[PDB]
Amino acid sequence: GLDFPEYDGVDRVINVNAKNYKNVFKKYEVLALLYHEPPEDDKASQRQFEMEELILELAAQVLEDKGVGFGLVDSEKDAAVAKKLGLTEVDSMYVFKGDEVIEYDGEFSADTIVEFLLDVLEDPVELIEGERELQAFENIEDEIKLIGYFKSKDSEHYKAFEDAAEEFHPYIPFFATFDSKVAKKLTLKLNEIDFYEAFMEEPVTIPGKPNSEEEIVNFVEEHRRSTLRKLKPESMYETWEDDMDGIHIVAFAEEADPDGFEFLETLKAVAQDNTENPDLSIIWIDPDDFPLLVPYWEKTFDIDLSAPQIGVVNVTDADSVWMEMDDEEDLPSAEELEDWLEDVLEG
Amino acid sequence: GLDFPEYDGVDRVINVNAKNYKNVFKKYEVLALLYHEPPEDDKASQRQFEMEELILELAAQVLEDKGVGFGLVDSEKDAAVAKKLGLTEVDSMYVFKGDEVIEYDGEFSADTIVEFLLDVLEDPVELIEGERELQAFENIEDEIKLIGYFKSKDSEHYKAFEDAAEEFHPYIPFFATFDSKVAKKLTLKLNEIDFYEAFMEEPVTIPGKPNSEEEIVNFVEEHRRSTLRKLKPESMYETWEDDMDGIHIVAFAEEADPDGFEFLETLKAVAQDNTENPDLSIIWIDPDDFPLLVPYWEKTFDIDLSAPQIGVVNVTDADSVWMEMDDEEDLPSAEELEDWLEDVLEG
Ligand SMILES: [Ca+2]
Ligand SMILES: [Ca+2]
Ligand SMILES: [Ca+2]
Ligand SMILES: [Ca+2]
Repeated sequence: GLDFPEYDGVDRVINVNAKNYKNVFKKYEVLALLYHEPPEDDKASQRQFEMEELILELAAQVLEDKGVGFGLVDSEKDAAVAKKLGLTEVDSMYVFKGDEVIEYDGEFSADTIVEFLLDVLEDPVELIEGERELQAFENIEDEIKLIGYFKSKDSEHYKAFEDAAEEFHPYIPFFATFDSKVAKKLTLKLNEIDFYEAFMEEPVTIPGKPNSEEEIVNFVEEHRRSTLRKLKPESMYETWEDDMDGIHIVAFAEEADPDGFEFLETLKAVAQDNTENPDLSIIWIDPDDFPLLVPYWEKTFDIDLSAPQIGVVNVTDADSVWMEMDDEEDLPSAEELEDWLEDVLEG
Repeated sequence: GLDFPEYDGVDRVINVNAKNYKNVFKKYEVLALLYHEPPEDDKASQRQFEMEELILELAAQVLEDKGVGFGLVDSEKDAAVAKKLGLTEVDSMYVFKGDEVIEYDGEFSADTIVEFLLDVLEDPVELIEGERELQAFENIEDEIKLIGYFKSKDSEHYKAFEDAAEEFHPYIPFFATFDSKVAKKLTLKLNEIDFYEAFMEEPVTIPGKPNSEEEIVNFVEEHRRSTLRKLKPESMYETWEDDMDGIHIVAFAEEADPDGFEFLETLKAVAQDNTENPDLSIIWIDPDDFPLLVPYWEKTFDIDLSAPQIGVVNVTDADSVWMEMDDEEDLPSAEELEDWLEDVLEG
């Protein structure tokens, strides 16, 4: 209360080993384990890990009362514990809530770790009982949204829905309603599951009742990638891996600046036209959400980010081309984007 | 380019002393100096500073090509250099661009340090030559905006305006136009300076030409505090110090959630009514902008932050009272806020 919140220097991150990993597991609600190889002998690698340890130490302090634990499993000194716990990807964070395990693959900053783990602490299903709560659903525009209308929470169909909610927690939100009155506002019947793709006004309905736990999974697996995706720090690396033939379409637009405000809606219209093109993965990167990568992007691509930008980035060749633009000239329309997209299939 | 941006472990922060501080100064465009007392003998204080050093080390890596340097002046081993450089506030960061010196007093995270220093690297005066650029000015709603219409940049009146711009760089933005056509869109004559208070639609004009360098300062000094202020990480501590008789009015509203979207406009109307009340400092805190302080606020005040909240916080007594609210019930209007403000002057 009165104590101002600062990093107190108290070590909290647990050196997991074969003796305590059980006690540690049965101790915290959610346990975050960083599976790391031993840092090299040199002073620089020691400092890279020195920061990783601290970034976790700051998160361990923030989520102490919230029942979130942090541990470091050494790929060699704790090789046994990692084998049993199913720890494969070295230099990566695994998150354990109940039985489902999460291979965290976002940015490793104390900000993003905590927000992600806070979103892990809540329930997978987020119920709606009011219009003020139903208005929030209608505002979701930046990621994959899912809605399921059930008669009751105790019903068996909704019991397989929460089980199908844990497999994607918390990267894509799963909502559920038990009101028939809102079921008509969403064109959703009883046990009818609607699917909202990211940045898509008109949704896509899923097969009628019944829907098994295995059923709900396989549809998202086919539609996890939206035509347009916002780059989020909690998953910026899994998103960047998911490209089309080593080719990403990337849009630099600040959601706040008016130049970018129309640039996002000009962009979202392009994906509305070519959503029948599964080979089209375009990624919107809010520069206000990645302030540490701004000077590196401006230098790698020779651009100014104060002005919105768009181009094609080759992941395989590590090459990029960027639409030259004039700030005084009018912001190019969606026709000028696909006309410039004609120079994408030329090579 | 191809190298993925990670903290490389290379130490960059300079141990400033009496031998190199001149060479260091004449080396970087902007030099950030952390004036710190020597950490205590114990292992916890050593780790608190261990993180402070790293948070700077990450910023030194990001702004290396951008000509930004970082240094640690020890209040005892570099006591001479601190005396000459005018370093008074211990455990605080000083920023040196040219001759004006900045006592940085925001949050000490690598995110905020870099954005602040990037805003330091640009010019104090941000010129407008287009409508796309003039539309950005009209979108500024969260802080103090200033506009000055001059005939030419080479003019003497605009030369004292850039000199009056450095004294407030970069906490409040100073714009300047040389177009007479936009001067009519802002009700601003030749050498007429208009002042936009934060969250205030109708601005307030400043005395006509001439305006000295000393003149521009003293008006902002009287009007630096807006009736309503957004809590920004780059200055969250200077803002929290600036209270009214140990009393802050604080609003917890997420700018994205629809519940908070109307809660901010309900709030901004209240300040529009009582802007003639200089004793009224209310602070809006975007919970999406301070993710590390969320579990501490929810515990200190016994609230849920998913729902917007407002109350009165006593800085002197370290006490607070919060408007009890129902999520199903309608979001209280601006009349219910001042009616609940009646219970502020009762004690
Ligand atoms: Ca171990
Ligand atoms: Ca699609
Ligand atoms: Ca020294
Ligand atoms: Ca005022």
